[PDB]
Amino acid sequence: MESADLRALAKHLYDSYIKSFPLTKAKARAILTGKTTDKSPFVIYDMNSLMMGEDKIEVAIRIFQGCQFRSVEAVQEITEYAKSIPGFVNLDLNDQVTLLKYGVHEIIYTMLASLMNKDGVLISEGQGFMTREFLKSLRKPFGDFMEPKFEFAVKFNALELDDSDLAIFIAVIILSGDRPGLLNVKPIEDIQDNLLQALELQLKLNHPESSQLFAKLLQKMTDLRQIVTEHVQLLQVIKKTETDMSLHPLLQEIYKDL
Amino acid sequence: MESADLRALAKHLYDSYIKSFPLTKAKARAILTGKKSPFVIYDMNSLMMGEDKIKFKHITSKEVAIRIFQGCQFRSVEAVQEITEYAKSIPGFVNLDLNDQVTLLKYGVHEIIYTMLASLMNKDGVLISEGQGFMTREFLKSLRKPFGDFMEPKFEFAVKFNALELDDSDLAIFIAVIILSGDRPGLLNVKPIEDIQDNLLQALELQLKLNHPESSQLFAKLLQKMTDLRQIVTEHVQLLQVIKKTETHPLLQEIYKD
Ligand SMILES: CNC(=O)c1cccc(COc2cc(C(=O)O)ccc2-c2nn(C(=O)c3c(Cl)cccc3C(F)(F)F)c3ccc(Cl)cc23)c1
Ligand SMILES: CNC(=O)c1cccc(COc2cc(C(=O)O)ccc2-c2nn(C(=O)c3c(Cl)cccc3C(F)(F)F)c3ccc(Cl)cc23)c1
Repeated sequence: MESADLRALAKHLYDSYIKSFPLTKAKARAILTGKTTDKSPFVIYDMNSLMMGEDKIEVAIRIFQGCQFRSVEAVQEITEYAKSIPGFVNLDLNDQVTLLKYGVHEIIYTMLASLMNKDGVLISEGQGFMTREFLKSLRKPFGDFMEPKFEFAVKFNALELDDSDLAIFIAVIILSGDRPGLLNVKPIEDIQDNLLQALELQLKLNHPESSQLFAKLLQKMTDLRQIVTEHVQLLQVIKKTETDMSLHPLLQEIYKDL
Repeated sequence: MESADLRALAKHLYDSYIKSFPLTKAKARAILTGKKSPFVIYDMNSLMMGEDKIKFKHITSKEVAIRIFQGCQFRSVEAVQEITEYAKSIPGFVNLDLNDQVTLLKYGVHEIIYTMLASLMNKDGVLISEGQGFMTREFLKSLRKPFGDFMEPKFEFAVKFNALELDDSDLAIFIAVIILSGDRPGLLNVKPIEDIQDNLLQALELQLKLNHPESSQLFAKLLQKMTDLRQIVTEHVQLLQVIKKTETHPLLQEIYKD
């Protein structure tokens, strides 16, 4: 509630976020813009360059399986970040699981934007860069499955948030009291109110020329709710066709109840 | 510096909101709570008496559930016109590209109807006919085949939304923010719609602080409710689709086309 206490919370969440996530937005921006000789990624834009890149760093399943592996690693990183949110580990254990169950996808998408520009996405911890054209041009259902992630990222990235903002935003998402099945909504909201207070002040101080960025950033939490919906309705269709494909037990369990 | 300008905008939207809308939330609350007693519809027989007393302009299907459905349609058509006239009083709206005016209303009316319908609802039923009637939630929820499940989500939303305890002066600004959404599909000139929405957001923010000083982060919680609004309108149109395909004058068809 007091200003020094809110800045204190912001520093705690940023320092923790740096510790939980291996590749920040600031390092990703440095790789994506370039002018550097040491951080230059190998670019995959077609089938042949994908074969060479595996020596350096079916095709559509192999790329899909690559996304699965990272999303599982991301859920692990998000779970570790979540534990550091003051108050989270003190909630009813069922609500802990329930907040994570519905929060990871909205967060995975948000942080996936940090790795993208309009032309592609960083992979292999930034050693690689796979183009948007190549992904969107994958066959049958997989092409249309990759592109909405880019469509979201382009719009989210125009807000020009940095990592210090995202650490607080990611926390507000996790601590949503409107998830289905929560047992005690009140203590989750009390945490979110503080986190929101912390976000508002962080955004006011860090982005003082950006009018009403707080309101605009909460409205992006709208776009995320719908985009996760589309994602799970498209993934369900894809498993019905690709009898081979299987999902990591961690992702499996999140999607069992959607 | 701009604070008085924002209170002026809040008063401008409040005075207009009273003129545009037949039954305010403050008048509806007095009816539902007790402080001219309305006619109560709880079942089939009392519905026939209510239409035989109150002149339901919409009655020419002999079935009960279709006749209630058709009553909601007729009132929604009136609300679209009420919202359309209120929109003209939002500073800057009439100066927009006529196509953008049409587009903002086309995509906004549903979220607004849902929002203001909450003003007429409590956990036990809904006001109709300018407050002269009161139709119970049990009766509506228990209508047959798809009609029961179509009525109830509106109550489930209203109960949660009304927990914020907004009054008409708050709602006048909130409604305006919705209309002026710069992300509607097909807008030709987004900038001045966002420029107006930024003003409206500032005015809502200060209004909510002055009017609700004990309610922490109510501004945030109110924006988070526009999440609930996009999703429930999505389900709503997918439910109308099932009702048009399973159930059923071309002129009447044409009036209700949207
Ligand atoms: C051989 N190819 C690769 O190694 C590779 C190719 C392209 C992209 C990537 C990185 O992909 C992500 C990274 C991160 C991260 O580094 O934090 C986070 C997310 C993705 C990513 N999830 N996702 C999904 O579909 C997905 C999502 Cl959103 C959420 C939950 C579950 C899944 C999935 F299980 F079903 F995959 C993507 C779709 C398209 C794109 Cl472009 C990226 C992703 C590696
Ligand atoms: C003779 N009157 C009746 O028979 C009757 C029976 C029950 C309720 C009502 C009032 O109904 C509304 C009033 C107002 C208002 O006074 O401001 C505003 C909205 C409704 C109302 N729209 N809606 C819809 O379905 C709907 C919605 Cl949400 C949005 C857009 C379009 C539609 C529709 F076009 F498709 F109808 C309802 C569903 C359930 C309930 Cl309980 C109320 C409503 C009158």
